[PDB]
Amino acid sequence: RFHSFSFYELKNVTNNFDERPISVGGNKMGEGGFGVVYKGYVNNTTVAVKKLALKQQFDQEIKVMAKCQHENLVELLGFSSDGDDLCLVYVYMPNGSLLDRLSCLDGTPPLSWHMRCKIAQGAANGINFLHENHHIHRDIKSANILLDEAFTAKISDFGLARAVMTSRIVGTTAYMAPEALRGEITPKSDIYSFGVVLLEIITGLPAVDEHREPQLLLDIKEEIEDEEKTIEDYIDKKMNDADSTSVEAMYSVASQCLHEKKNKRPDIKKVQQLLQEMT
Ligand SMILES: CN1C(=O)C[C@H]2CN([C@H]3CC[C@H](Nc4ncnc5[nH]cc(C6CCOCC6)c45)CC3)CC[C@H]21
Repeated sequence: RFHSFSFYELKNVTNNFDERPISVGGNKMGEGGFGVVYKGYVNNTTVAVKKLALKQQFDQEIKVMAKCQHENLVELLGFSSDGDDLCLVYVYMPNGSLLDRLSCLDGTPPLSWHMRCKIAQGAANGINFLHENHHIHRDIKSANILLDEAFTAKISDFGLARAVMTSRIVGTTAYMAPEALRGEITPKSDIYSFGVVLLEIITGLPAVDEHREPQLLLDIKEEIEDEEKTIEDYIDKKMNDADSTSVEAMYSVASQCLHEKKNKRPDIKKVQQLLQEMT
């Protein structure tokens, strides 16, 4: 079960939803398309409060969280629905997202290859649990992979999760599978998106960068296949412990995940198997 918070409780613990960033002495941690994330303090314990700015995504997040409890899934502590505002309270992840850590945001040291392998395994275990419980994430990306006090990967944002076609195409363009951009809902789309995440882990480069050539990361797969370059040329230079064999092993998994034809992609159980064999 989850704790039922009144809107006034979350108003006070976030210092009246202090929209200034943490760095300037505020409570704002960041923002997405569905809401602003604030740092909160409840009984000497730190929390993450997402104020939604939509009701179906609130209900879906609570529904999926109540059904799915796992080491590699972020934990929901509570919620608020009494006001005209909808809030979701989560366990605070001291090491933020995988995207922020790969970009060494706010002076954090680069993640070692060893830590990156454990994160990839953890994230695959998280997706596996969701698929075993007949749930499709629909928005797998490095920004949706959180890191706890031990750098354990925790898949987040189950607002777009589904228990097939759609008229409302949702997700992050740079990570989305071709059929997902076409309106299809399949667990194979989650596999493709995980393949993009694996490329981000190897390269330390975001999936999309408008001031970069090529703009999209999944295009490096084409340069490697056409023998124009190798994965060795793209290995994150911010690592000192990356070995050619295990990097090529993770790239092989990423390449299999990134097959344009959804039926040629491996299932999450096979992805999990190949990532364990890698280490
Ligand atoms: C502008 N920026 C900054 O000032 C710094 C930097 C951080 N930003 C993100 C903001 C949201 C955050 N999320 C969480 N951080 C800690 N503990 C958590 N527990 C549960 C969550 C989520 C919240 C959303 O719903 C799903 C569960 C969470 C991840 C980092 C990225 C951009 C950068």
